Parts: sequence; structure tokens; C-alpha cells
Amino acid sequence: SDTHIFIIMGASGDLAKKKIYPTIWWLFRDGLLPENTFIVGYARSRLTVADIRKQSEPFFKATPEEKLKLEDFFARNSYVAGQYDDAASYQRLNSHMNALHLGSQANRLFYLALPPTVYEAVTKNIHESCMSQIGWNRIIVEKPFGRDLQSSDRLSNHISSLFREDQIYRIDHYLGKEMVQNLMVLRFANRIFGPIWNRDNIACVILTFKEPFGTEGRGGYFDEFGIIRDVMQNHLLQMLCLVAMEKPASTNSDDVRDEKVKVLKCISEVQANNVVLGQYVGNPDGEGEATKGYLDDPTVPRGSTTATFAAVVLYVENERWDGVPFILRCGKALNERKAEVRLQFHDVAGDIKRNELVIHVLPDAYERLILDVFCGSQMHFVRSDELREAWRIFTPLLHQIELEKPKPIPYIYGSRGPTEADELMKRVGFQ
Amino acid sequence: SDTHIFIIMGASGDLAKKKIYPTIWWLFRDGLLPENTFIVGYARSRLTVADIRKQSEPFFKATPEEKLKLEDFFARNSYVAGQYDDAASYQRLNSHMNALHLGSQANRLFYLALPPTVYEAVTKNIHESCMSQIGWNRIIVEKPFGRDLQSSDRLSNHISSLFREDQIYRIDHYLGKEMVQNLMVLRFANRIFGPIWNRDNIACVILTFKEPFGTEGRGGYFDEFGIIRDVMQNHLLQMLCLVAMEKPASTNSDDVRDEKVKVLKCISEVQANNVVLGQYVGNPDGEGEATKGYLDDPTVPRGSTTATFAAVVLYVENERWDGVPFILRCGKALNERKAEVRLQFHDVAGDIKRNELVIHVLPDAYERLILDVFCGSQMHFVRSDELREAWRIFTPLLHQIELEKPKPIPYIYGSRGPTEADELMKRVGFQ
Ligand SMILES: NC(=O)c1ccc[n+]([C@@H]2O[C@H](COP(=O)([O-])OP(=O)(O)OC[C@H]3O[C@@H](n4cnc5c(N)ncnc54)[C@H](OP(=O)(O)O)[C@@H]3O)[C@@H](O)[C@H]2O)c1
Ligand SMILES: NC(=O)c1ccc[n+]([C@@H]2O[C@H](COP(=O)([O-])OP(=O)(O)OC[C@H]3O[C@@H](n4cnc5c(N)ncnc54)[C@H](OP(=O)(O)O)[C@@H]3O)[C@@H](O)[C@H]2O)c1
Repeated sequence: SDTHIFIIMGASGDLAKKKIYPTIWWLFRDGLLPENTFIVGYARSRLTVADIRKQSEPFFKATPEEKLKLEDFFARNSYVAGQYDDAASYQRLNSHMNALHLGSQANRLFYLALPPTVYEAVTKNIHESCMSQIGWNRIIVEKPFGRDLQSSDRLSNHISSLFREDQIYRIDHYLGKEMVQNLMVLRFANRIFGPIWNRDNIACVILTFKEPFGTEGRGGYFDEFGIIRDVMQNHLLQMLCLVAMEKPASTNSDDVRDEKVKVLKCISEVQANNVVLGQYVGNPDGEGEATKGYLDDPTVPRGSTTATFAAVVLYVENERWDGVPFILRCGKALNERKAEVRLQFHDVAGDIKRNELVIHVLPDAYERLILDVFCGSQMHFVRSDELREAWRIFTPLLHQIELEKPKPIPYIYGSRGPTEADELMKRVGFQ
Repeated sequence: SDTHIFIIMGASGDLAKKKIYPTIWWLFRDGLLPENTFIVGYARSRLTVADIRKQSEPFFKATPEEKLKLEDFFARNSYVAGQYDDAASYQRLNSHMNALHLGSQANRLFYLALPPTVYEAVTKNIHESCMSQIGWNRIIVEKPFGRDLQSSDRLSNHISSLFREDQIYRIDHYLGKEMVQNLMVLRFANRIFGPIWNRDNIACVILTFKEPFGTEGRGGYFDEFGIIRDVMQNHLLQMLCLVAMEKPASTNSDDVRDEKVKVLKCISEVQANNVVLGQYVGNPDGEGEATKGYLDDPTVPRGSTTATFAAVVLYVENERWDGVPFILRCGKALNERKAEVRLQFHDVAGDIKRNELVIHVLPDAYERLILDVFCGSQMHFVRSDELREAWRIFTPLLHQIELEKPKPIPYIYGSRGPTEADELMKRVGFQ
């Protein structure tokens, strides 16, 4: 219909204060949210809308000329305090939403801006209390979607034991503002160069994610996950799918996601001989944060073998791609800020250097993602089976890394990474 | 066999002194010429090898460590003086070549480093005097290959009335050192993206040749030809062919040139409504040669309407390409030194900006060209029918330009050119 209720489960938190509230404010300001939209925060800390405004408006980039729409925005805001497993608190939340103007009939969008540890409880109570009877119900869940196949399956089975898949929105938006554009142009490239992309023309494909900055005083959070879970398993794998997929049945989100899952179901589990791990150390001659290494970060626990750079070779195993190596190379604190997809060709030149086709890169990625959840297009959101296949591919390697704790290869801040990664590339065929 | 005689008809001249002798010296120095190679200059001016050495070795980049191979090179050099229509002088040349070590059996390569005005006479006498009886005979003819369809046909029929087509080498090497590489990568791109390049995926193709420098005190020679004859009619048209051509029967020079001619035979004669002409004027705020315009060049005759920039729309007319506009945009004194081929796609994006595939760019072009004439690969040399078709396409427009003398559009030194050219691009569909 026309009435929407934006619930922010965990509004007192960092993501809600620094990102969620500013982005929904920007969408409302630019007239992109539906006209009859309400925003409701929910957490345990006893707050008022004035407190959330006080702590969040610094991030709003509020100018003196848009203060009227800002007052309207905060007039459409409310806050309800309660526990995350207290049935009475969810009853109070449900009644408060039912009290809003034509709130009964309204579509409800729940942003689970909460540590995943509590998701279980929340997804239960929301199911039995706060769901809508008429309007649709959509849940936005956040990283981490587990850390291995077992945890991710238990969490995904719990969530997909209460809400249908067309109600679950797994959002990933921390790798830049051009992520959605990355995936869009890669899908367009697959639709265009479909007939050319075979094992006959291509000898090797690469997917690169370089960032020239380190952890920057926040390596503590990165340490618990690693560069494989942060970049490769979710993003680089999704665009590998987008590259290697067949022509979808249509332009429905579900058909192209079916093709992505069909691609994932052909990638066998990666093993350590096809993997090079690296950790960045301080540059002695550079200046600034380049002088500090990974272990020199105050937040990083000492003795951490966590890889901040990974080069991994995968193989799609069907008739279209066989023996064609997909080299996923990503790493923090490198030489450039580059996200590219290069496909090297079988040369045939008769002559009496290898050629490659390269793919580089109004609303930002996160803004477009929220607006997509509003429209209901699950295009840029990973599905349950897609996530399960990705975790299946990368979880034996990850279990080995956790058990044996292999020391990563040291590479210098600003370098391209270990030379052993380039050796691994040479092994399967490259430049 | 193993013995080669490099005749330089017109060795006293500018091209021979500044380019031909240095490049054959570089080939001999790098061991690329056949071991039993002799070089023979021929002109009317009474010279000795010492004189040619005196006037040409400045351009040799001679270092003190290669002086021995340089002495050997000039030992393999000789010079014969005589007129260009004197039968006795050609008899003396033929006898002198027959006197060289096993010169009778030797392959003979004639470089017609002469004004085309005399080619006729030369090609006659060489035919009846200096050709070899055993070894092959190959002629290198130079620009201009006529200035319109009639002159080019009379010259080409005269030359192809004495030497078979596998003996005629029309060389064009003045547009940079990467021309051969341009054509090679474009042929590879056609062989790869063959199935994609249809009227169904592509809405517009462009071929760009920008140069940031003006005429530089030598606009007098450029005035007699124009930017259409200098860049478009020969080079941009050849790479248009390379883009739009079908899959050749093989990798023989003649099969791919057959495909290029088949492409040319489908381009009807261009008319002035699809053409934008421009002339560059001095930049008032820039410095250096940018302060001087085209007419401010001392060599340029005043009142010259000669276009130094051209934007021309052509159309291949078959089933693979129909209504697909090929926009050939070239010009001196522009913003960049760019040579690109961009193909814009029919977007289909459903959504609740147009994409394009872009193609940019050991021996230099001219060096590789001479070495090709030695090997005998007529790949990067225009054929008689190819040249005739190009002249047919561009000669009615050129005749109109000569008759009516239309004033070109003034554009500033360093600019991208006339805005009317971009209007013409918009008319048929672009960005
Ligand atoms: N790159 C990434 O993977 C990435 C980056 C940023 C955020 N995230 C995800 O985004 C979500 C938002 O987290 P955040 O970083 O913005 O802030 P947060 O402090 O983790 O959580 C926000 C709210 O969660 C509640 N909370 C926190 N720990 C809790 C616990 N142990 N038990 C019960 N309630 C608890 C608190 O609400 P009250 O005390 O007011 O009740 C807090 O204000 C998380 O799930 C996080 O994983 C992921
Ligand atoms: N971008 C271009 O299109 C371009 C650029 C450079 C060169 N070229 C071509 O390259 C060729 C070489 O010419 P060049 O510029 O290097 O020098 P050139 O001075 O034009 O010719 C070299 C020799 O030609 C003879 N010659 C010149 N004019 C003559 C005439 N009217 N009658 C008889 N003999 C004559 C002279 O030999 P002697 O007096 O010793 O007998 C002279 O030393 C030309 O055909 C020119 O078109 C084209």
C-alpha cells in the first residue's frame, strides 16, 4: 500500500547512529522514501527521540536550509524500550506500531541492527508479536552470517524457519559505495559477452580487491574474521558467480540468483595448496599509518596469524568452464585501491604478449540497498542456498587455518603482496 | 635464397637520409636483415657512399662500441648516379647490381623513395632493366597514392600494369610507431569478439585519432592533402575494415585483405551532411606553438580552407551491420594524443548510462614494415582494390570540398574540436 514502518532493532547502537539513521534521513530528504513512512527505534537503553537526534544529527550533514524537512523527519520518529527476549516488551512495541496512523495495514521493514548473537531471540519474538497482518514483513539481517558452514546453517535454518525467503534480506555494504554498481556492470557484462566466455577463448580469470589503507586502529574487529571472510567469501565469490553464470531465465531476482547458485554448486572445496596468505607489516621508510604494521595495531592481539591478504584459486567444473582458473586476489594495505575483473585469452597469433579483456568500475550502494529492500528486489542480496554453497566451499580451508594456525607471509605496507602469490598465479597460468 | 639487394631509388632525398638509411642500419645492426644483404642508392646527384654517410650518420644514433658493424654496413653500401628516365642509367644500375657478389640470383627490393610524380617512369625502366631473373622483385611505393579516385586509378593501373600485386608494397608509416600494433590488436579483437559484433548489440562505433600538436612550421605540405587524406582515408578506414570484417578464410594476408575489401564494397559514398570540418586557431592564453594557429604558420598559404579536423559518419550496409554508424573523428592540435576504438552497446537494463567496449593501444611500425616486405607478408599493406574502394568512398566529398571551398569551423588549439561535430554525433546516436 502506502504506509511503511521502519523498525530499527538496536537503534542505540553504532551502525544505527552513524549509518542507518543518516541514510534513511537522506532518503526521506531526497523524497525517495514513501510519503507515509514512520521510523521506530527499539533497544533496551531508555532513550527518547531527542537523545537519538542529539547523538546522530552530527552525522546528518544537516544544512540550515533543510531544517524544516528535518523537523518533519524527526516528527515521524519514535522509540520503544524493551528487552530482546521479553514477550511483554515486544507486545508494547507491537501495540505502539498499531497505534501509528493507519499502522495496522502498513508494510513493516525490520532492520536487525543488532549483534547476530541475539538474532535468534529477536527473529522469534518478531515472528510471534510484531509481524503485520495485512502489509508485507521484510527482515534485514546483518553480518556476520555465521563464521563457518555449521554456524551459518544453524542461523539460516532458524531464520528460514520463521520467515519465507522473500522476506529475508542479507545486506553487505561495507566494501565501498560502488558495490551495487560492480555487480550491475558484471551482470551486464555476462549478458553481453555470454557467448564469448567459454573455456575455449579464456585461459584464466582474476578478481582483484586491493585497498591501500591498513586496519587503522580497528584491527581488533578484523582479527575475528579474516580477509577471506571479509572480502572473498561474500563479494568476490558473488562476482565470480556473475562472471561464470549462464543466461538467466529472465530478469527476475530469483532466476539470476538460481544461476549464481548453479555456478556455486560446481566449485569444489578449496585446499591450502591453492591458497597464499599474507600479513602486512609496517613500512620503515613510509610515513603516517604506513609506519605501523598489522601487529603494531593496538587492537590486534599479539601472535595473530590472521591473514590480511589472500590469493585463492578456484575452478568451476562444467562444460562451459573446465580447468579455467579463477584467481581471487584481495588484500588490505596494498599499492592501489583497485577492484577489477580481468579475463586472459588463449592467444593463437601466428607470427614470422597475451591479451585480456578488463572490466573496471546516483544513490550509493547502501542507499540503493535500502531502497531495494523497500521496493522488494532481492537482486543484490545473497540467498540462503547461495550463502550455504559459499560457506561449503570455504569452510574446510578455514577450519584448517583455525586448527594449524599457519603463519602468513609478511608483506610490506604499500606492496602488492607476497611474491608467493604471484608464483601461485604462474603455476596455473597467467601473464 | 640468401642474397638481397636493397635499392633506394632516390637516396639523396629527405626520407632516405633521415629515415630509410637509419632504419635499415638499425635492422642490420640488430641482426634482423639477411646476412647477405647489399644496399644500393640511386639518384641523379653525383654522390659517393662517403657523402651519404656524412649527411645521414647524425641520424644513426651511432655509439662508439658499434663502430665495427657500422663499418661493415657501409662496406655493403654502394651508389649509382643516373636519371630516372634514362635507359642507359638504368642499364648501368642493372650491371652494377649484377656485379655484386652472387647478385644475379639475388632477391631485389626496390624502395621508391621518390616523389610519386616520377613513379611512372621509374616503374617502367625498372621493369625493363633492373628486375631479377631468379630472385623475387618487390617494389615499395610511397604516399601519396594519388589524391582522388582518378589519379589513384591511373597510377595504380600503371604500376599494376608491370608488377603483380604480390610485388607491390604500399607503405604508410607516418602516423606513429604503434600503427602495426593498432592493426594487429584490432584484427585480434575482430577474431575474438566476432560473434558479439552485430547490429543487435552495438548501436554506434567510433574511431578516434587525436594529436595534441599542430602542424609545427610544416603546414605547407599538409595543406596540399588535408586531414581526410592524411589520417581518415588510409588508416581510420583500414581499422574500420578490421572492426567490421567477417571471419577470414585463413590467416593468409590475401584472405583478410579480401575481407577488408568486402567491407569497403558496402560503404556508399560519404556526403557533406554527415561531415564536420574544422581548422585550428591559435590559443591566446597558452604558450609555445599553442599561441600560433594554422594560418599563422609561415608555410600555410593564406585563405586556406583546408580542414585539420574531420568528423565523418559512414555506414556498412549488409546484414551484420545496418544503420550502425561508424564515426571517424580525427584532428591535429587537440587535447590528447589518443587512438581508440569504442563500441557503444544497446542497453536493455530494466530498473525500478550506456556501456561501451573500448580498445586502446619490439620493432617500431616502420621497422616491422620493412622487415615484413623482406619476409613478404602483405598484411599491413593496402591492396589495389582496397585503395580504389577507399578513394571511391571519399572522392565525391573531396571533389565538392575542392570546388566550393567550404570554410572550416574554427576550434582552439588544445580544444576537442568543433561543437558541431558533437552535434553530428548526437544526430545519429551517441552518449
Ligand atoms: N563489516 C562488518 O561485518 C560490520 C560492520 C559494522 C556493523 N556490522 C554489524 O552491524 C550490526 C550493528 O552493530 P553495531 O556495530 O552497529 O553496534 P552494537 O553496539 O554492536 O549493537 C547495537 C546495539 O546492540 C545491543 N547489544 C550489543 N551487544 C549486545 C549483547 N551482547 N546483548 C544484547 N544486546 C546487545 C545494544 O542495545 P542497547 O544496549 O541499547 O539495548 C547496542 O546499542 C552488528 O550485527 C554487526 O555485526 C558488521
Ligand atoms: N606523410 C607523407 O605523405 C610523406 C612524408 C614524407 C615522405 N613522403 C613520401 O616519401 C617520398 C620521399 O620524398 P622525400 O620527402 O623524402 O624527399 P624528396 O626531396 O621529395 O625526393 C628525394 C629525391 O627525389 C628526387 N626528386 C625530387 N623532386 C624531383 C623531381 N621533381 N624530378 C625528379 N627527381 C626529383 C631528388 O633526387 P636527386 O636530385 O638526387 O636526383 C631528391 O633527392 C616522396 O614520394 C614523398 O611523397 C610522404
